[PDB]
Amino acid sequence: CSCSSLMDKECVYFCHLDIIW
Repeated sequence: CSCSSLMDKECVYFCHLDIIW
């Protein structure tokens, strides 16, 4: 879990945020 900005969208799914492909 570590993205540039936690508010991003797909970069946010990488931190375990229910990725919705």
